[PDB]
Amino acid sequence: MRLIPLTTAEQVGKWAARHIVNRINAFKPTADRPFVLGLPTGGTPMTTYKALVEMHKAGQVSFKHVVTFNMDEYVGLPKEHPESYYSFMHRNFFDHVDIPAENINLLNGNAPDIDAECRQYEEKIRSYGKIHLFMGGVGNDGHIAFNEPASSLASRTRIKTLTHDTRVANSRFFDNDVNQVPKYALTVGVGTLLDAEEVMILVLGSQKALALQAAVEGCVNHMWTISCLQLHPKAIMVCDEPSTMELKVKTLRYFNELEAENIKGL
Amino acid sequence: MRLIPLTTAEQVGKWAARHIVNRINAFKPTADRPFVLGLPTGGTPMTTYKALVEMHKAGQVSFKHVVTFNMDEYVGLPKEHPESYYSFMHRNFFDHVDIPAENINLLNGNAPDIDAECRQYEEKIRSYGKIHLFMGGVGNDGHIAFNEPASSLASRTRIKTLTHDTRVANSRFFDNDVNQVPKYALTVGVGTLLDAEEVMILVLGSQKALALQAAVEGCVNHMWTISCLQLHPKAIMVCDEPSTMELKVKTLRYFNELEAENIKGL
Amino acid sequence: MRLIPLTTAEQVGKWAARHIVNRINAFKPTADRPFVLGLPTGGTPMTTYKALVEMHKAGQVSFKHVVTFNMDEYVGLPKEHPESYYSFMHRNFFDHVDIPAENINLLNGNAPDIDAECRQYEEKIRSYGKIHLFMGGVGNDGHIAFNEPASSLASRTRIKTLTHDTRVANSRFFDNDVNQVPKYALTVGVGTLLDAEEVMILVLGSQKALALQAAVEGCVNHMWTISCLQLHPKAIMVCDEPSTMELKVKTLRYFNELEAENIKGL
Amino acid sequence: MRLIPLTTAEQVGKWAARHIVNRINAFKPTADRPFVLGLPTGGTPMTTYKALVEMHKAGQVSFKHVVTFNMDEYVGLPKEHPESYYSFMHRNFFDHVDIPAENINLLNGNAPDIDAECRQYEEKIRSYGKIHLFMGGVGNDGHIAFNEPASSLASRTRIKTLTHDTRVANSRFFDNDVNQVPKYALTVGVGTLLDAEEVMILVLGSQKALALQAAVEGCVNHMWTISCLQLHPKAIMVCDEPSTMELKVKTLRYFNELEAENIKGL
Amino acid sequence: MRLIPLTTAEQVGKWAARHIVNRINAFKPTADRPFVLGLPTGGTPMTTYKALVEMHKAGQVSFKHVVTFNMDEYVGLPKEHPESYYSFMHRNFFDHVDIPAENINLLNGNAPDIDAECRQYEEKIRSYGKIHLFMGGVGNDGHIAFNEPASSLASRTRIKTLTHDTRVANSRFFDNDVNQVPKYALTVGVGTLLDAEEVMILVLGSQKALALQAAVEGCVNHMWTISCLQLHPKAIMVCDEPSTMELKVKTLRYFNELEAENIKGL
Amino acid sequence: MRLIPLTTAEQVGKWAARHIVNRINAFKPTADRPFVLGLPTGGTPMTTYKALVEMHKAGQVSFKHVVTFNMDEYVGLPKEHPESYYSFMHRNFFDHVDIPAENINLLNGNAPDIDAECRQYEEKIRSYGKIHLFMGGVGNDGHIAFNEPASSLASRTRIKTLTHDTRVANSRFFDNDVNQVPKYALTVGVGTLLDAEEVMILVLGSQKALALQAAVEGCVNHMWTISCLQLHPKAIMVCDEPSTMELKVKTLRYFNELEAENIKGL
Repeated sequence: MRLIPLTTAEQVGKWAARHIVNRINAFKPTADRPFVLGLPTGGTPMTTYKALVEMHKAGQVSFKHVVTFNMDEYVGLPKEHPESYYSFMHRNFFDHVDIPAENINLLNGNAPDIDAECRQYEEKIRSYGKIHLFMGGVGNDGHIAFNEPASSLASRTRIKTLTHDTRVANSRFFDNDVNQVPKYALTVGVGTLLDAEEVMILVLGSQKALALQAAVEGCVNHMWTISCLQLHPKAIMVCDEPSTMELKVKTLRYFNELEAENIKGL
Repeated sequence: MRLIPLTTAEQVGKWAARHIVNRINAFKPTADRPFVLGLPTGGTPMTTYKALVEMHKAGQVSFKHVVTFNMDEYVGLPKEHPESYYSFMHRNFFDHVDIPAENINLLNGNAPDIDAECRQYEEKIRSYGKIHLFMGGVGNDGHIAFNEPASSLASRTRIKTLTHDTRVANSRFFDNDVNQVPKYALTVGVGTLLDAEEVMILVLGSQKALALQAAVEGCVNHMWTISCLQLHPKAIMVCDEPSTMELKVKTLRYFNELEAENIKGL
Repeated sequence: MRLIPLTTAEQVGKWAARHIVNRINAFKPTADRPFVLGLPTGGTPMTTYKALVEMHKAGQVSFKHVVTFNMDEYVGLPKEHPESYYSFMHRNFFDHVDIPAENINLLNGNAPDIDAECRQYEEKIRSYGKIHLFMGGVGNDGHIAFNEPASSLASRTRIKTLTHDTRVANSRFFDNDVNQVPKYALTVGVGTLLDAEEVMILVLGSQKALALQAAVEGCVNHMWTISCLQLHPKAIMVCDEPSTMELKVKTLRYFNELEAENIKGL
Repeated sequence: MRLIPLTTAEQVGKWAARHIVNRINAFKPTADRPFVLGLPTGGTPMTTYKALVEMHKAGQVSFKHVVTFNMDEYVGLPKEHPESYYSFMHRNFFDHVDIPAENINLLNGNAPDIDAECRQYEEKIRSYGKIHLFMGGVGNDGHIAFNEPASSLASRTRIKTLTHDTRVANSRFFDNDVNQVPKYALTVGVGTLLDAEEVMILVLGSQKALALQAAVEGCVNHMWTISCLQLHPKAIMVCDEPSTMELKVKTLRYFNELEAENIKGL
Repeated sequence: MRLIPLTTAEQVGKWAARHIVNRINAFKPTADRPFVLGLPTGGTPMTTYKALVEMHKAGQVSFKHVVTFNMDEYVGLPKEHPESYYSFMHRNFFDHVDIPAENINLLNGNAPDIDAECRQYEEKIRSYGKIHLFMGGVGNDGHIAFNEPASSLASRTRIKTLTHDTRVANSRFFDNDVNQVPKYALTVGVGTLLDAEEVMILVLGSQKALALQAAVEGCVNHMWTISCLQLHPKAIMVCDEPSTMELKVKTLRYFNELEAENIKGL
Repeated sequence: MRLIPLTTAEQVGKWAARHIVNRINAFKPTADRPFVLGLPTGGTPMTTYKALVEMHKAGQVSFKHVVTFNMDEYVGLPKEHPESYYSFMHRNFFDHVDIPAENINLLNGNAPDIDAECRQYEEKIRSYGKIHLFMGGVGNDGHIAFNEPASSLASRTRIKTLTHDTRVANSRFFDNDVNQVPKYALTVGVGTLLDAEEVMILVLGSQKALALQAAVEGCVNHMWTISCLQLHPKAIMVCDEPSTMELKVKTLRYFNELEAENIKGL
């Protein structure tokens, strides 16, 4: 597991964007063999999307042959509603890059049959074989996407009933009212994420210091889902300074030395 | 991993029996595609066997197309001896249901060649492909069946030398004398159990509070075998109130909320 | 996971040598189906190599059909240099046994193309299918071979930049000067080692007491690589008395009882 | 150390008020031998002050011979300013009871010489000999009054520079602006509090669950000041349900049994 | 804190008896300046009483000028009843030594006024000034005498309501029935014990392994009363082999080395 | 407890020297009321002695009315032998300051009667009343001076048998041979040190990182003597950067903020 200790969210976004670009460029994707990317929404990936767009505009990457799959979406929310994950993705990324509409995959929060929607999403992924790089964030309690703590490591895409924690946490985008925020969400499972070839988690802010600690220093246990990434063949955590508060000084010094050659240009 | 927090052994048995029945009924087993069930003996499963028999008698399930495999048996003990696992199973379950003798699998504690007995037991399982649901109990130190702590997660059916702890623990059924209780037992391995599609552990009594804690809150480690179930795709722990003594109040409150919709009828 | 608690390095070497011999002899290797052995260098395996040579000389084993693969080698060091791992292996083992030169595999610290060297080493292993028994030692921080802590469980053979800890640790063989000891080493990965059918780790000395504790009593976590052996189907730790300092009295008493029948002749 | 596990803040206040009243009434204070009470401000003691006032109005206690000492006060804030601790105490307690102005002791946030103010406050206490019962609350990190974590157990009344945590935490009373809230506060020390004959801490809310755990289950350590109360001859913690989230089920069950006879009338 | 690691209960009793004798003999007690000894009842001190009696009979000590105070006694039980602590002490110790009846102090389980009984017991102790050596045992949960866990370190002699754990634990002496064993007991407090000049705790049996660990290796905390002895100026723990099961090998090796010169004659 | 986080040994020495000087100067010692200072030997205090001498030479302090007491001395070693603590103190401090010979107190490693020597040393201290400031270092296992781990918090000056760890640790000053270094040493006790009004521990080097952690973050326990300083009214730890390796990033950030105003001039 690699830990990239950086100072700011801005640097995290730049390091992550650069990692995605090098991965694509080394892959040399084509129409027949596209590079599949897993993506999240929310504030965490914001600086990464900004950095990706600039690199694209600088002529460094092309998403012409990149297929994307998003982690989740709100159930029963018009795609057009500004706060849907559909709107977030277009406004923040797709509107500025050369990706074909056929290459974009998003869970239909308004599918007539929800279970068929989730089932097909998984089949869609298997169609391409596997996700090459899945980027995501982490909850304060170490959970992934909308999967609850103690969730099975083999869980798959499904509908989940949101927690009041999340509702209020998300209420601000909805004026600031809690009953406006949806009650259900569609989310990829921990199994879906682990099947990815490479997993890169963005950790920003001191509220995620405990989750970072459980992932890097703690032991493998299902209550802090993030820690199971220790068993993943290729996982990377990229973090800012405030999120390192709970790590031992020596842990932080170790990773800084180990990755010293990999953290400049940011 | 799911934890079903209940109050009494009676409720545990009812919840478990109902889970087994729904699993069978949804499976729709036939002579060509039977539902394979793994089962334990002892006091722990007593209320579950009672509840299963009543549901069968109420016309809710039929074991006509269910194949069973038991976890263990005493070595060198006449099947006919009341305290053999053979007698326990018939007296407590088989004598009251419609299962064919051909569908019952029990380790022959009196096999001429013990190693061939264990080897064939494993082959027998693979014949059907896999066990769909393996129900079991847990030792006070977190061990499974007769497998010792620190046992390999890939261990298979084999003969084991019983521990004085177990001998005296089991001496009561044998008048109350320790040299009456057998010295060897045949037991499925931790690998056999983990290969099951779904694993459901019954946890009853405060003497199992430490094992419950290691399984739910603790980290993955081979000394408390039960904790390795955290890596299982589909594991369920069903417990009574006394067994929750070592859990944090919030842990118990979390699972109660999460499974609140799944614990009534008991 | 088995733990063989012994008193001296001499006994450890004898127990280990005997285990390797019984494994080979039971395997009955031939030219078409050789027994593949993974091996380490350094002081740790010294008593094992001595014991192996004596058994061979006593006519108990033949390495005619044994293929060996070593864990590592110094980069840019003449095979002929006494301190190379090549010289260590010949001087300490190969010079005294009947193994064909074609059956010996060692990483070429002087390969023209280092990455091709590592890649081919892995292909070479897969050629034979798998390593039947990989013997190794453990670092004070629980690391394996030259793999760093937090290394992926799927890491493969590659070049690694040595740590000053190791340089000075190894400086004595090089007069006692640190700039004489190489800067790079080729090493098998944690994945290479875990793919072995059986893994046997030799733990000698009190400086390894913390690593022994993390492996036996601790929980599974990527910082102490050695602990991941808890998930291995067939792992064995063989240790001397000084290395048990951090274990609980009951842990040591447990394994002594469990392996009591397996520790005499030493 | 006693722990009184209750459900609501309302019950906590009633239990605490009743404890203070019984203590006074059993003491039988006079003008020459008054009962000295230590008191806090803030939301935590609100239900206790309400309950005390009702008991007084019901004719159950008289504060005619009770001397009070408050834990802290804002520096450079007009006594008259509604948010001063002076105003809080009068508005919430003194305005409704029969206590003489001569019996009220509050730190003068506007003393000409601050160090003389603190010194005299301590002398004032020693004048009466000792505080018979000091009631207080606890910070989320286990700190007492305005004393920082790792503060000496012998610290005395002094001026402290408030922490931004506290400023914003307290900003709401000041419109909701942070630069309105004072920068300095006068506070009794941990030594002052420990010298009291009996110490009763009110713990309300889940944000104090970690502090409650450190005090009841944790070990004695200066980082969680509250835990040092384990060495106090007579300490009592009174808590509501949300604050028990981090305790073990058995801990909560133990204290409920032990104090079962002492928690009804609330 | 000293830990005397021995093998058998017999050796523990001999070491303890010898320690008490040397303490008395070095003290040179007289009628005006007697040596005050605190003592316990139960199986734990049995081998010590046996050894003391033999030394006395061998002419090595005289209890002519030794005043004793016992830790507890059953409430409402005839002194004459064989199972009273009064009968235990006479039958097991006093009947065989030269101690004056005036020098024996035992709590009167049948005092007309229980609170006066406890109060006077404390005054009696203070009369002599202090207890020079208080010997006692330890509960499985680390508690002292009949004091509950979390009891104040300043608690004094008082009446306590026995716990069903203790009742059944003690039921055997009363035929084997639980409702025969008293409901109340008089016990010295943790404060009474800590005021002693020297405290010596006898730890026998594996059921006390956790208490031994909490006292020697654990941190100071009020839940395991025994651990507070770490703050005592002169405390000694004397133990047999089974009680060391939870200590680290190095801890046991340390104390064995440190006290090696002090453990022979046993 | 204060923790002063600095970078170098040089800064530690400067901060410490300045603290001692301000303490003396504020005290205004006279012949009738001298300032009593406790002092250690070894490499740890070297930079502090250097800084003290410079301040004295700069005319900032005078030791004319300062009485000193050293922590220890080697038994049976000529005062004149360069490696005695007597020679260390004169060569490194006394030879450069204005302290009267009558004001220097050192344990006589060659006293005719060792026990009388220790007894008188304690009486000598009590003569002056108390030590105002005792400076010392800390062992890798948290021990103080030559007091062993688990030593009583009330231990007093006495003779101690040195540990091979210490012998070899100290062998370098004696050519590099271990049998040259003395077998016994006289040392002040943990009680002697705790009676001081203020205690300041110098922590230098990564080998003391575990001891620093036990003292700052750990809980109070007698195995790491240094941790008992948490109960001291006025203790200060001054450390360099390498010694902070085991602390949490937030702990180090906390103390840096808290003492930010107190660490410049160094």
